[PDB]
Amino acid sequence: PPLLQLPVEVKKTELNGFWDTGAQITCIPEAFLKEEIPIGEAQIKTLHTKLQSVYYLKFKVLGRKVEAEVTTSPFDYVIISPSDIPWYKPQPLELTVKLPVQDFKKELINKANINNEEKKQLAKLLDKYDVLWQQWENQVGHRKIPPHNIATGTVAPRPQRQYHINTKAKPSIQQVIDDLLKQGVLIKQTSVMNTPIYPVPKPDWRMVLDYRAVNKTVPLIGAQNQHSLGILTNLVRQKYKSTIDLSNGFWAHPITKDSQWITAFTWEGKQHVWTRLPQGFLNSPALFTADVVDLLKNIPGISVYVDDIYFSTETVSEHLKILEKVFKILLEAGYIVSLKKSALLRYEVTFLGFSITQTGRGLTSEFKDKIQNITSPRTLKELQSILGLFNFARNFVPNFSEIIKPLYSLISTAEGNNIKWTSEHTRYLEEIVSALNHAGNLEQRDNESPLVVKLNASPKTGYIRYYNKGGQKPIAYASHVFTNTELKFTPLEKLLVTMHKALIKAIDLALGQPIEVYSPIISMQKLQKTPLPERKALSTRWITWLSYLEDPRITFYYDKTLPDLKNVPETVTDKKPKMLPIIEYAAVFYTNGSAIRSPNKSHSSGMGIVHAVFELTIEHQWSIPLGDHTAQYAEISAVEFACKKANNISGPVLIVTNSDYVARSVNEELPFWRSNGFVNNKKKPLKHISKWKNISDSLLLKRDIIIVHEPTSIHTQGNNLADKLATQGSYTV
RNA sequence: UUCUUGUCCAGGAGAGG
DNA sequence: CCTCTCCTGGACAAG
Repeated sequence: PPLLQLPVEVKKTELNGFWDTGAQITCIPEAFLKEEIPIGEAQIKTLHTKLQSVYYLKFKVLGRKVEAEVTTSPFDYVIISPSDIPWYKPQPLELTVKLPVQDFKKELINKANINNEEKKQLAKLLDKYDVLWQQWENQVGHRKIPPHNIATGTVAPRPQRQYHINTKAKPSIQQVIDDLLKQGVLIKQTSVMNTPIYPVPKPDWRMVLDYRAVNKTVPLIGAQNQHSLGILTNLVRQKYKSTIDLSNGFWAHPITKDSQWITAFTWEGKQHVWTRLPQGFLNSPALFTADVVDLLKNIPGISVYVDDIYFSTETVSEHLKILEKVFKILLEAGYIVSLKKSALLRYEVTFLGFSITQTGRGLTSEFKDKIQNITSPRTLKELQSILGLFNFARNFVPNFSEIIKPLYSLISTAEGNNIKWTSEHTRYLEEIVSALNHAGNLEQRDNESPLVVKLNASPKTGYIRYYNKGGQKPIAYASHVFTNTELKFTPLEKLLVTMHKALIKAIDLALGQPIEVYSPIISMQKLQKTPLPERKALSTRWITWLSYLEDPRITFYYDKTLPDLKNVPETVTDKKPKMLPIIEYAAVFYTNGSAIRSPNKSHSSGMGIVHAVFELTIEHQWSIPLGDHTAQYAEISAVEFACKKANNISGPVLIVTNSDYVARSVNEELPFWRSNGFVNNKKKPLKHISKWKNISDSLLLKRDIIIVHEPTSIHTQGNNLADKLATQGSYTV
């Protein structure tokens, strides 16, 4: 049914003709009828339908003489009406492997979310446009446009040598190469330029065209390319929605004969060039996208990314009429639709890697399933893949840059191909995964309301929120942690750094609407002449913010409702520090004490600490008197002594007492004691407060110190040793 | 980095306090 | 010992 392309010769020149069932009269390029007398003028139905001069011409079609009425055309190919050659019978195209298009049709009607009476109407619609759907693997369409001149550079790239590639990919690529040859997309032709080719393994391979040398010479097309975050916010969220997929839209757009030389590549000795734009060329995405947005530009409320088309309506009848209208445009143009990659009439549909629901835009269930079954990384490539996968939800949850900063910092400390992974990093990953599992759907931007941003900043991170004026649910989130440069900023300066990032994404989300900024800033006019001593940044950062005030469309306010995060300190950590194996600690400290009754005196106490590095080795040992002091005082001074010695050694260190009280109190209350001025439950000064202060500050200077006490074990041997030393100290008095 | 969108890395070259 | 600028060469995700 998708017919075939047949050759045609006009004025003793070979050309390519397409048998068009919809064309009433045949058309020929303009450069061929310039020296001929027109019969007259007739209305010709195009997509732009103004009359052109009609002619009468004779030419050879497949070696057969024909005579017919013709009109001018800007194309480089010939269009042939079926009426003019009634002798010709259409021959269906033959490729390598056929698609279960009938099965694709049934999958789309079954997973369609309508009543049975509406399914019958849509089923007849799908059967009617059977020519539109891709019925063969690697099938390509024929877009009715003037070919693209892509060799628009003023200099040529150097030919590139081609290396050998894997043998198993070679026959998998040969199946698609032959398919593109039989459709006329690839022709075996030599050229001055040649580009390398390498294969990427498919999950079942694939072919990539390294076009770096070519792209370094071709200028950017004037058509800008859409941003994924912008089209997802600016789309309409109706109940009945559908997404259509154009299969190989790149290979449906022809290119001019004078530009095909640049698309050459050597495969198995022979050299091939492209009749249509290839994937990997610089401007090929922009021309495809710009073309498809132009056809459905008249159709309202419809987003479109590369090879996917999305729209939505509230009436199922309205949705059915749009599909017919869209299918007509795609068939008249020359595109083909992949049914296995498209979804129609679904309350919930996955568009651009995200699920569009009634509730709002949301993550894919398959994406959430992929998150949970993620192992801990082992190499740099593994970690990079994990980070890139996780990034999809940066706009979905605030504090994303906060919670992911350590992993991004771990990639910088990583050398070679191995990254230093710890048991604290895996707990971070499970926390990341759980936070992503507890995600929430966002709202969609509307063109009527002016965009409003709400931003607030802690001394460590700035937080951004995107809403609509009077809206409840936010459109997106944004977070940015301050760098080492930005952390030394004044809090006023940190708020402006946060506003900077908010305004770039706001411009992408503005949609030609005024922007309102809610922030803890009290005024902006006074910020223009801020005195220099209050500035901790340089002139450059201050100039960009001053430049933002000159924009009248945006306006700023002071939202006192915002939480005060500028002066709040970090809360007490409740996570228990995981312990490394005893061979991984730089040194291990065992501390002990003693109390002995003494002759009008209470005690004769002593201290006992040992320096041990790991087998186990006694590096240093200490035994000293303390005099008239309680047993608990000797223990606290013992673990204090080890904290100072631990401060001297680099790397994680482990300290153990034989007193559960000191170890338990240190882990459970030393942070609270640090803040409340070292007072007890009765709001009274602790005993040994000066000793607690020294332990406190030694714990802050070296935060990888782990205090714990467990006391027959491995630590029992040295606990007994340190206990022996405490007695000897006590006696020397 | 085939290319698009997005988040990052490194190298080099310099200039400023 | 910082900070900022602009050029080049790269990494990952899924389209």
